[PDB]
Amino acid sequence: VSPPPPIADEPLTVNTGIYLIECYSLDDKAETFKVNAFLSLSWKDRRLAFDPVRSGVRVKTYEPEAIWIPEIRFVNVENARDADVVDISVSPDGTVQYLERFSARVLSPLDFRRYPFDSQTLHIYLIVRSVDTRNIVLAVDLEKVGKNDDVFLTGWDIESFTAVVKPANFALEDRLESKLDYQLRISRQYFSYIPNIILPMLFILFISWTAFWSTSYEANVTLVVSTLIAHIAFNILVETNLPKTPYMTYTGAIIFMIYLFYFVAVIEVTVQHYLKVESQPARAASITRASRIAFPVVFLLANIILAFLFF
Amino acid sequence: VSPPPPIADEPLTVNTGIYLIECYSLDDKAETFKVNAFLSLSWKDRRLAFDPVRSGVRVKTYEPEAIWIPEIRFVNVENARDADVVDISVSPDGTVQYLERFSARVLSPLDFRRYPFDSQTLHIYLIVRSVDTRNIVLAVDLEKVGKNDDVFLTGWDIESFTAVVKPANFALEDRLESKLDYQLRISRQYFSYIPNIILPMLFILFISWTAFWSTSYEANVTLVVSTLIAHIAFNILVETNLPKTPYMTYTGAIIFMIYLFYFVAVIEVTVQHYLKVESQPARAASITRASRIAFPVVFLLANIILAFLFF
Amino acid sequence: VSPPPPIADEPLTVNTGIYLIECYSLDDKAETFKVNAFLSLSWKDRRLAFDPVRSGVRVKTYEPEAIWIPEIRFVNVENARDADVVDISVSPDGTVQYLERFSARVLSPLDFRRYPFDSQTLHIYLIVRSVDTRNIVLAVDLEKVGKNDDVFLTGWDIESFTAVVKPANFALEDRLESKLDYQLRISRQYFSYIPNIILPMLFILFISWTAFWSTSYEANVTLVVSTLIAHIAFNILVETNLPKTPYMTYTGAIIFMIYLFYFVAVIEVTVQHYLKVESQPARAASITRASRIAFPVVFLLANIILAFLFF
Amino acid sequence: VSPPPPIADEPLTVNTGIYLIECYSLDDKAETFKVNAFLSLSWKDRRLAFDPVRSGVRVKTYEPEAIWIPEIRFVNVENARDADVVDISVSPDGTVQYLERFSARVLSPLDFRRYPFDSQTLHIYLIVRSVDTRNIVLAVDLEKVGKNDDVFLTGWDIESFTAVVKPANFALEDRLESKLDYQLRISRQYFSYIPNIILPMLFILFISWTAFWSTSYEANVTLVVSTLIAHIAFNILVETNLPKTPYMTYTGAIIFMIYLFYFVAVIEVTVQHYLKVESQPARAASITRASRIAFPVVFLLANIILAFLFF
Amino acid sequence: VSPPPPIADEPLTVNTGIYLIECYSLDDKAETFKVNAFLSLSWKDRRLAFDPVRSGVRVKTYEPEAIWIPEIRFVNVENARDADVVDISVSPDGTVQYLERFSARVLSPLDFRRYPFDSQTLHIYLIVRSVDTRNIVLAVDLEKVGKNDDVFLTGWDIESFTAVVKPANFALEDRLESKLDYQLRISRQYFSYIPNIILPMLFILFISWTAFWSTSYEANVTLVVSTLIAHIAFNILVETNLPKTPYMTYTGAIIFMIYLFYFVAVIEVTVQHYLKVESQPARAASITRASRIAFPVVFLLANIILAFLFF
Ligand code: NA
Repeated sequence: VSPPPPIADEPLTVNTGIYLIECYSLDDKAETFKVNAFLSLSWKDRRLAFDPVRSGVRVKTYEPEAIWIPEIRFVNVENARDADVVDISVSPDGTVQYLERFSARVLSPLDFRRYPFDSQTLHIYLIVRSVDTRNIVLAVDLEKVGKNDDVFLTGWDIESFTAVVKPANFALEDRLESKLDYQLRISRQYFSYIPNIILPMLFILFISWTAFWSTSYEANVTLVVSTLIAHIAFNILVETNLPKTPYMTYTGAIIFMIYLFYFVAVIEVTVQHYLKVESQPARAASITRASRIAFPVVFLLANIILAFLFF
Repeated sequence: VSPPPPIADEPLTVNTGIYLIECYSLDDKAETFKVNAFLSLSWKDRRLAFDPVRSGVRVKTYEPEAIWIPEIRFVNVENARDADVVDISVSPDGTVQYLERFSARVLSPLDFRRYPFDSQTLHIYLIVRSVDTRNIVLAVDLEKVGKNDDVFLTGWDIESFTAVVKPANFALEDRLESKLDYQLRISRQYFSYIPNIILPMLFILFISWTAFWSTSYEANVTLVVSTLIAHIAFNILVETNLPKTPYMTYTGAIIFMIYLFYFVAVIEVTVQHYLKVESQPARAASITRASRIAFPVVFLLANIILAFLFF
Repeated sequence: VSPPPPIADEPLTVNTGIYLIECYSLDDKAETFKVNAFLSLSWKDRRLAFDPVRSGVRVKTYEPEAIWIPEIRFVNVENARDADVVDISVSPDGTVQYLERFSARVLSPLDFRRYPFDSQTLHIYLIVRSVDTRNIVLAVDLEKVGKNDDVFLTGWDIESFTAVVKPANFALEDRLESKLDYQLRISRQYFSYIPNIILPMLFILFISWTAFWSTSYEANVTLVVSTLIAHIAFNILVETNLPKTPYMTYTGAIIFMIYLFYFVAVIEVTVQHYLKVESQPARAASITRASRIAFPVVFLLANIILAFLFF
Repeated sequence: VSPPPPIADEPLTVNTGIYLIECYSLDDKAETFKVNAFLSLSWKDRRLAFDPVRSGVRVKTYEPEAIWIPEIRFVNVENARDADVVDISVSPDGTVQYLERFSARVLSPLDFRRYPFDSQTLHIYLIVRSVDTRNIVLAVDLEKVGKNDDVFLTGWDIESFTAVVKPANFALEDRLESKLDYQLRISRQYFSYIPNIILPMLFILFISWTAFWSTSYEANVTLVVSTLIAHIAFNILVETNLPKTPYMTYTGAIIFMIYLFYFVAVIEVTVQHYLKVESQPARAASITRASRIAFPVVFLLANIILAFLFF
Repeated sequence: VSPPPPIADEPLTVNTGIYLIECYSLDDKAETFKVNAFLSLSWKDRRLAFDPVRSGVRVKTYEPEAIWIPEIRFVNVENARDADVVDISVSPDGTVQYLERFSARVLSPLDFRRYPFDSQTLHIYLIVRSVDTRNIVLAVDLEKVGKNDDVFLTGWDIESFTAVVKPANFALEDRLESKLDYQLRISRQYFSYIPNIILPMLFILFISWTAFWSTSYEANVTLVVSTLIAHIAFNILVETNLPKTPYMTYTGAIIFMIYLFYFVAVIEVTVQHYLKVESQPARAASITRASRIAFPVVFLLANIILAFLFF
């Protein structure tokens, strides 16, 4: 088997169509997602053309090994795609209609800067290395690009599945390569984050600040320290569901900033006691009384500043 | 090999049948379950007709590669099917009796709204893409649809295994497709949740309320804060056995509501001390005396309201 | 290839031999165990018979594809058995001696009611679906059933490996099926449970009870609350090494009952302080003094009752 | 293909030799290790002999399927060997020189009695089942047995890789079997255990006892109970990196013995307070003054006794 | 198929080239990384030479099975090569241009001494075993060695991908072997370590030091102990993301040293109380006052010494 010769030198255009059957297993840490889909290919192989009058049949079916098929590969994949050829159909002019069912663990990086309120653009890259005889260019047949209505990605909202119609044609090891970009747009389902991490993390912080209505140093040490240990658990629980980013994340910023509120709360609690012992509970009172307004106002403003910077 | 030609203008009806051998590994987080089953197929291929007087035998056995077999695929599956052909048997009229033993990790979404008192409807979808020559329609032979009596799903009760007899016939990429729905109904075994999660969580919550019979602010802070940190452990332990749902769950609601009871108890405990110090233990007494009745009554009513809304 | 025709009506008896080479990876949560073993099969195929004086050789070797071999399958297996044919040997009368080396992750349910002092009966089920021409019945050749002396199952004691000699012959999808039961009896190695989970758990309970010799409410709260949280931590460590059973387990019973001892301890500790504050330390004294004897006696009796009910 | 006939009765001697390329993934819990190695085999097949004069070539290369190769299998392996034939070379007299590159997850039990100061002897067992025509005996060609200098096992020191030259010849299912033993000796790298588990543990114990110089009952509690819990988190961390042994381990012994020091230190702390309250701080003083010498002397002696018994 | 005969004595030079497509999954514990790449090979097989005048074509394409291909293998790999031949192209003089697309989990050891500020040199070793007829030597064609611009390794910075051009030629089991070294240089992205582990760990240590401004032994025990438990949680969280090194790491050093600061702070806190009780709060004051300056100065100096020794 050899590639179809050009009538004229014009390169072979392979019409590509992807149709997602099932979407699943999005790993934030590994920045991977698994997909179950149909891959449709179409090209002109005049060597396979036939007269529909004499041949009787208007369509001819073939086995993969029987005819020439372009080596279309996936760029960003981990597992060896579960390729199962479903159909090969030749028209009278020699237009091959290929369709295979595949599945692969795709490697698309994620941007966690606005996590868990982040949105992503997942990619599926199709590629074709041009052969010695003639060059191969990829094309998108938008008619065969889509996704099924049942398609769901657990804890995410599937917005779009589109294809960057103009392929990125480039040179590699002295040979032409045509790369295509299939983009799956998803937004995160941040609902479960609010009652499981955000609000409990806030309740522990507000419980910590009850130390500004207490004069008991012994009880204040308990109140601020306990809640701090409970904040360490929450910061750890969070960093385990995320990869080690070289940037600060929205949840990451808030969590880190809260460590400072605990640190300053411990300073206030210490000062109050030192002053009490130093027989000047008058200053101790005015510091504590200020902290009562300061801590919530600075926390409310700090969070506005963060949300402003992040969104 | 080519499909069996139609005497008439009718489509080929492929009679399906599934018989679950072993059911196992239901992953709540991934919304997957694994299954070990028999897949039985039957169609009429008149090209395979024989005379048992000449052929000698009354039934003829074949290898999968030897004869035409319809490309029946599973829609919602992760791993490639562990397909092992057990039997292919042709009758003199040309009725092929196919039977394969398979196993697959099926992707069926779960509804956790009433968890752990939830019930599910797991699905197995069979599909067949119609070929160029003639269309293919799926059918259910209820005689070969079932499950073995030993079939057990750890921590679940297997109610039914039925098949939506009318196949969903639809168009896809200019071709006819016949989809079938096999439904496995299961109810959760919530027994182990009561002494491991629910009762221990109520014990720690009731322990926290002993602070309504204590005047020791220092001991109260220990009681109310310690139990709250134990409650945080349960909230984390629970959310690890579940996926991040865009809705509130029954256990999720209760556990979140309990965070407010800890928050208000911390307020009461603070108030009591502030008033004690402010030399008015008279008001402090009446607040604590109310909180003794209030906390259990509001918790009892709140839970009735939740259970009402969820069931 | 076709099955061996019967001299008479009688079904073909296939002699089954199962022999364990290596036993490993028993998963309590998944109720699975992996096995490395030899599967020996023997049947009479008169079509393969030969004269030993004329053929010279007394025994003739064959390739699996060359001769007819009965489709013997495993019922309770997860991943397709790693079948490697070791030997096929035909005798002069036509007695085929088959031997394959396999490995599989077997699905046998476990009874955790007496955990970690439980014993199990693991099963390996062989099955054969009867063909159109003649029925197939399984048989146990006890001479080729066993296990190697090195065979060890980590954290378990291997008692027996026997076979239920009478096969369960039954109808399924209009065809005869002969099922065989290979039983591997194992008892748990509960030694490591005593100094790692049982004894540390009792020390924290007895430490909790030192509050019956303390009048310091603040120290008692710190005492009983600390140890309650350590017991929560053990209840969690235990439930992670076990599946969610719809029944109570021996360790499960004890651990749940202990929560009540902690709950009543907290009540006692509260009562003592309430009475102390109420200026009647006389009753407070008699309550703690009773609790001193009551708590250990009721715990000792309760455990006798549990052990009685469970064994 | 059939085995090489004997000139005489003599059994066929197959000369083995393993050469470890890469050693890795030693799982203590599963008692498995993975290996990447060369397997070299050599036997005399006179049917393959040739004259080096007329043939021209002094060596002839063959494909595995072309010539008879002895069924050499691994006994203690989990996943089917990644066998890749590298070379088959026949000499003029008919001496076949076989070499394959393999990789397997090997199952060799481990002895944790002296953990983490333990040493192991990992095994790789080669086996050959004798055929109907003639018996097969294994042999070690020490010239082709070894390991590469780069070979490293993470967290272990590779001492030796030797072979038990005399094969264990025995009967199994009426047939002769020749088993060979390849032994890989390794010693554990216990360095990381000292600053991460041993030393941090000794400190929470020394802190646990600063409660022998304090008369404050509350502080002692927190100080010895505190302190104690930290050692419950340390106990769980060690038992998660180890399987459930039916014997006591060195680290296991030490950790368990500390649970008694913590228990007796809580008794001492209770006694001191009871006596203080009972208005006899004179006895309370003499008990605590003794504790301060007793606890460290008994701990120092106890550890000597343990180390003596374990090494 | 047989190797290409030498014109002369000279050995066959195989020109290698690796091109990383996708780099991913770097496991610190397992010291492995996964790679998706192109492997290009080139050698002179004069048996395949042809005249470009009469043959018409410039280049001739071949199937892997049709022509002789050198057995190039990877040394340090865990996963079987996902070899997919993309192109085989013969020039008129007989220069074969081979190109395959592969993927493998590579085993390259990591040096954690400067962790998380460490840099690594990952290796990919190509090897070729010389055949009976003629020896094979590897060579680097630097033109086909590289990496794509999109290539990203999560939490790492990819510096270089170079090849040690001179192959390590050595003897093994009486045969010549040519080994090549492909080096991938990476530096760690330590950003996320600073607000998630380093800074929190320091806030808790400084919180512990507020006990040098407190006279409340009861409150001091809560402080130095609660913060010690937090420091255990951080040592645990850290040692779980790392393998058990036989050396001290930078983070490991700091963490261990901080234990001593907690231990000495507990001694100080004890001394202060003992002296207070011993009715000499004068010495207790001077110890506490020194400790105020001592602890931060000694910690600041100790860290300078560590950083000096480690970098
Ligand atoms: Na306390």
